[PDB]
Amino acid sequence: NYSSLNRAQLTFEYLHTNSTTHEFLFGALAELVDNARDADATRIDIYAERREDLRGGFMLCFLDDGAGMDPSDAASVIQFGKSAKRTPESTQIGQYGNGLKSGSMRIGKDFILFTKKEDTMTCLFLSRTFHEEEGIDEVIVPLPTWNARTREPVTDNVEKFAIETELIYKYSPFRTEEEVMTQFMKIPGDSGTLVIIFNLKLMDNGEPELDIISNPRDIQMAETSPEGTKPERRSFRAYAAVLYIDPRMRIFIHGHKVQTKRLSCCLYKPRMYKYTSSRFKTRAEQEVKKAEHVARIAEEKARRREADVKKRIKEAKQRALKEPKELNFVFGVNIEHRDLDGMFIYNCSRLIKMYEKVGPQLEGGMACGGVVGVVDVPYLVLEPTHNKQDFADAKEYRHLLRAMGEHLAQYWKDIAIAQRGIIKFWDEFGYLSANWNQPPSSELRYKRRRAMEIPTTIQCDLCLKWRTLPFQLSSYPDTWVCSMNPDPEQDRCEASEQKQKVPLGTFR
Amino acid sequence: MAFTNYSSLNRAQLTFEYLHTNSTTHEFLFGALAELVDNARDADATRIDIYAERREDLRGGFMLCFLDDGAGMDPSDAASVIQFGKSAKRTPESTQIGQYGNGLKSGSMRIGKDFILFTKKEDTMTCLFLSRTFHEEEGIDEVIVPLPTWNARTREPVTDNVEKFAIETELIYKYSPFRTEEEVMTQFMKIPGDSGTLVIIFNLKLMDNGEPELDIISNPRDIQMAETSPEGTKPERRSFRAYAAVLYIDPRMRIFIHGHKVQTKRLSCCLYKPRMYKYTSSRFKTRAEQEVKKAEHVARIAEEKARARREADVKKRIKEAKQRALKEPKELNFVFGVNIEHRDLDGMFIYNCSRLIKMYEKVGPQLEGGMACGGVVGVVDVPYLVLEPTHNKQDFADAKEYRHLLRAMGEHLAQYWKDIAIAQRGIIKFWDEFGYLSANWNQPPSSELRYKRRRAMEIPTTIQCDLCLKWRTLPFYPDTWVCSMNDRCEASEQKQKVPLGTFR
Ligand SMILES: Nc1ncnc2c1ncn2[C@@H]1O[C@H](COP(=O)(O)OP(=O)(O)NP(=O)(O)O)[C@@H](O)[C@H]1O
Ligand SMILES: Nc1ncnc2c1ncn2[C@@H]1O[C@H](COP(=O)(O)OP(=O)(O)NP(=O)(O)O)[C@@H](O)[C@H]1O
Ligand SMILES: [Mg+2]
Ligand SMILES: [Mg+2]
Ligand SMILES: [Zn+2]
Ligand SMILES: [Zn+2]
Repeated sequence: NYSSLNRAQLTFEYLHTNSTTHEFLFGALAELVDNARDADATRIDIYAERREDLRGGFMLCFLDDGAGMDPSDAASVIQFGKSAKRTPESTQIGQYGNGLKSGSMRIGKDFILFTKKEDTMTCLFLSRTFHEEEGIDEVIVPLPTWNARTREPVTDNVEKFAIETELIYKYSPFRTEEEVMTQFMKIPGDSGTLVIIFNLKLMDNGEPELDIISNPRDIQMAETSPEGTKPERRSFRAYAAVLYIDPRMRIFIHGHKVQTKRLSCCLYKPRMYKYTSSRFKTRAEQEVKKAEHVARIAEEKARRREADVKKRIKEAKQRALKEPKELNFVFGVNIEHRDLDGMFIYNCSRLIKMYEKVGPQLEGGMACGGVVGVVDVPYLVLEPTHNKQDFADAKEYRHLLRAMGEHLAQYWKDIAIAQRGIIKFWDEFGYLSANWNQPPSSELRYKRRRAMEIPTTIQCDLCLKWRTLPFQLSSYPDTWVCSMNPDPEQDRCEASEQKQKVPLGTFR
Repeated sequence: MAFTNYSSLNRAQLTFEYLHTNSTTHEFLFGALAELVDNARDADATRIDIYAERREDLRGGFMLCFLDDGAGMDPSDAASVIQFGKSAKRTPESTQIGQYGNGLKSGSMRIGKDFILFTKKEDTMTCLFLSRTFHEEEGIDEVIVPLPTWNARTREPVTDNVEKFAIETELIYKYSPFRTEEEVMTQFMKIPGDSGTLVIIFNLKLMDNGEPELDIISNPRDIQMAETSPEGTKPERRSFRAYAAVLYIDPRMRIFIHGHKVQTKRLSCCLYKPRMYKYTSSRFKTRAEQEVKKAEHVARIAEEKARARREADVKKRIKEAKQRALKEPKELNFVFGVNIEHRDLDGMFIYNCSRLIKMYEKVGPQLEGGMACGGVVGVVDVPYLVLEPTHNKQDFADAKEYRHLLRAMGEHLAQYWKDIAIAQRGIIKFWDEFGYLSANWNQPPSSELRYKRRRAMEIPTTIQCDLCLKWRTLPFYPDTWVCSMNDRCEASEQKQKVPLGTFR
């Protein structure tokens, strides 16, 4: 019985240390968005309340209507590392167990979660302010659990509950049970979570680190974005537009839906190369081996159903001797924006590396001058880093970049636009100037010419199904729905999903 | 703290799975090893031998060790090694490179599955076996860590709870690479003096094929990356020898990799005509004033609560030193100098508190395609006020001000390039006379005799001692060298005066 031996413990100072992993504040917000997606939410409203007695001047909130949490799972939010998302496929982007505790502490000094599922209402006040102003070097976290209907306390230790509520009212932005209950009433259904991040991080001058008073329908970097600055890295709107490859959720920033785009959909002539990534053909067999000797580890762990779960994964990995034997590289020229190009790397639909030049693009010149690329890497070929902006395997990451470079060269010599004349190709679609970053011309005819090539896609708002309209609106674009769809067949909401056919090219 | 008995409220806890999550921060294995090297430097050690054993029954085939003769640790301080976040290295002038409290626990788990510390200070012998293997083979989830504390003279147990001691020794003998007590004591004898650490990292990570991630059977005097040498790869990012050569800006310690001293170099002086530019970063005095506004203020906050007192006096001591930090920090020092021996190895070599954090960072005209500033190198020692390091200590966690500094360095690099007047009189002719006579910019220098001498005349040659660790400037053998070879060990320290160029 290892009951007396020393145990590794956390401390107050570790929270800032954990926060330092995020050198990209949009990256920090992406963790809280990922948690919402993993909760199966269909709305992640990011409205920013305005409380001027808190550092920064405003509060950043995060509503949702996923599954929420219950007492045990909520308590397991302060159980650093513990993540039950380790399971077959099941996108569930979180695997490590510190994305909330690393994103909420890079944004503001404190953070107060509100959640409610089934018949429970749970608050998870974690505030560094408490620790600073009362000397606690551990990480103490109140956790009251009111009941959904009667809104009466539900816990065993009444003095614990009283103390918990006392801190929650004397430190949090809300100073009484009435206000806290009002916050709970902002989750209308019987499932959701309202993560709030009060006192914020101040830039040196004094203004907050997130700007909401320049473009009110947007969250932009408080630093004056100096030229350059590929549009995702200066606006949370643009970043969240391509923060997923398979968007089945709606992101209303400041009560305004983000025009989600699926990159690969909106491109000039796409060509989907099914590379086995040669290595990954081996690490399809070693993935079969990995899932074999990790299902064997699962058998060793089980020696029940978890091994059976991983055995069917192993059989599914022996099906990945077919299915994840090849990653899918989707090359397509981007006529509307030419300099916004480079590999758009996705690990399980969680865009990790962006605008990365691989192959001839590294060498200066029009060679692959505009080609975009996308690949969805599962959680077997590569894994992410702690910040989930880099991959923690340099060798095989560079292997994939080299592979993508060769296939990008093949795509370039397949489209043959250089043979027909790269200058003519880029001139006929509008770019008629010197600088390579010069934005397009408008001149009606050119807008139309660009428009014919790219097809139109628009997500619904009752079934969250994409469609293939010849026109466009929405549902900061204006509303539209499936019933209003001008189309003979794709008219109803019960109609089957449609996917674009992807023409294919072959390597070698 | 209790006050109203905060004893029932839930507390954030760690778990077994978090160790891998923490390990993931390091995407650079040399970066992982740098944490264990930094701990030794903070311990005032004058030797950080990285000899690798040959235990072949462990995964990987060998064990990676780290001996040193710094200050070691004691029972309490060693126990505070598993107190994630706790770090008493945040002190005025901060000669310690650690502030977070996470280098060992994040580097030892990127290298190998487990890690066993041995240490001995004053009259103590403390082992800190922390092995993921134990957790895996017994289902333990909260990270349990044995910690025996033998006495360093009698070699007898010194602890209260004998059952705890027996259990601790049992796991230490049943899981660690060495069984019994005699072997453990032999490991303790490897630390000869009365201060040191012998951090050991057994079972390793096994790159996919089966060979370990670290290569030690290609160049036995080097720990190379177990992977090919692609044509474009800066030497620091392939060889720990080259990485450790320029890991510090103020090397006052000897790094014997595989029982072989690393010829430590200071990039600040091994260059063609150097120029130190005294930029105030415009911001920096404003920033420096700003933290001096805060640092003094936040010093009152900790002092105000202690004003119950050791902290308050130290915060006051910090505050006067931070009042003096209204005088000392006003200008960083940008040291530009061309690198004739290797020109493709160029770019800003950023240092934060004498640790290297960013490597070969092209800024300014170098970002523009062309020979403009084609070879110029740069260095700056950023204090712990202007910028801070990231989780992995390879990026700075302030993008706005990091890019501000890079822009500033770009302008000053342009100024230096126009000041050396090398492009003014035939940059082709400059690189011609100093050896480069081929097509590619990356093509290595000429090797004919006269050109080697020509390169040699410009750059002076420095050499560290081996008794006082005092650098010398032998005017105008290589593995062992002392002061009386030039002119003596008691002689005053010598520093190269740096020519100064002014901005604007
Ligand atoms: N909006 C939410 N709805 C439901 N459960 C949630 C929500 N946010 C967080 N959780 C739970 O809290 C846990 C902790 O979240 P987080 O700190 O993001 O770690 P993770 O998501 O488990 N893994 P990672 O994202 O890799 O750190 C999650 O795994 C969920 O179990
Ligand atoms: N070789 C050593 N000699 C003496 N003390 C050591 C040594 N290695 C580690 N320690 C102690 O263990 C603590 C934890 O080390 P580490 O996990 O590296 O965090 P840190 O060194 O405190 N700060 P950081 O360098 O930012 O990680 C140190 O701060 C020292 O107190
Ligand atoms: Mg998560
Ligand atoms: Mg450290
Ligand atoms: Zn619909
Ligand atoms: Zn000497």
